[PDB]
Amino acid sequence: ALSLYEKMLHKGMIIKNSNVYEKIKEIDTIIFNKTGTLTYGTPIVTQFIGDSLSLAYAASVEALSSHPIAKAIVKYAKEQGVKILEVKDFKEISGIGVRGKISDKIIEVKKAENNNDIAVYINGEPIASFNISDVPRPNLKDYLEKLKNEGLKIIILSGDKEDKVKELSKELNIQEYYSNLSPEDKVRIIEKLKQNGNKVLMIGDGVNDAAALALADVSVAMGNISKNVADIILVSNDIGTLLGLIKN
Ligand SMILES: C[C@H](OP(=O)(O)OP(=O)(O)OP(=O)(O)OC[C@H]1O[C@@H](n2cnc3c(N)ncnc32)[C@H](O)[C@@H]1O)c1ccccc1[N+](=O)[O-]
Repeated sequence: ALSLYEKMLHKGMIIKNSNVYEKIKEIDTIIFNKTGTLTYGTPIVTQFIGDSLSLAYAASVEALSSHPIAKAIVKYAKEQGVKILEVKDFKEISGIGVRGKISDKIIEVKKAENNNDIAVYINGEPIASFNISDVPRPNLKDYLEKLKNEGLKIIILSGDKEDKVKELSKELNIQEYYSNLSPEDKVRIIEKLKQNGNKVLMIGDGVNDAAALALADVSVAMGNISKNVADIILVSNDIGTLLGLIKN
């Protein structure tokens, strides 16, 4: 025989406190933080509008960053045959975009307004754009089974726009989702849910959900260290494990 700790570990789960076992039997609500749980959390370019010079200019600035956006753009550009050019006065204004200088021209890359995600400026003039997406995880949910495993209420939280969340949502038979949320919004939703009856299990990663996870009745964090908050760490990185955990 092994400890119950040893048995959970063998299954793909690290139990950060032995008190979680009794706590889960009471759970009535499952909340997914979209990015990194229902998706791989890996951005990919789905469309570029502009010509090959603009593409080279934007790529050559993004190369000096480590942002996941930067890496995707640079990856796409080399696949199109772009050669990376020498940049100066680089600057990555955290939380907005990036910038640099080439052949006397000033190049900025940042968030775009209407129907695109990212925009490229040359000396103040907008001349090209990108659309960027995540990838949904292979399997899917016998989410019915989740809605069978008990009478479980299921909810999706996302920072993305209404039609990207709604698409994924309808894709998977989940009618309750909230789009466009700030980190502080998610905290407000969890507080209201607890304040009127519900016992909440929440799955997230390590980003704009640290505070939300700390507030839930039972927290689950992805393996992708000192995972601080969570009751349970899914080293498996496979959502099927806990899916199995739910039923007990
Ligand atoms: C990262 C991503 O999206 P996210 O999570 O929303 O972005 P975030 O990590 O919160 O970045 P912040 O909130 O610090 O930057 C604010 C805004 O300035 C722009 N921006 C920021 N940095 C840059 C840059 N180096 N170059 C161009 N634009 C930028 C950019 O438009 C950004 O929205 C992502 C990550 C994982 C999976 C899937 C995806 N995905 O989107 O598919």
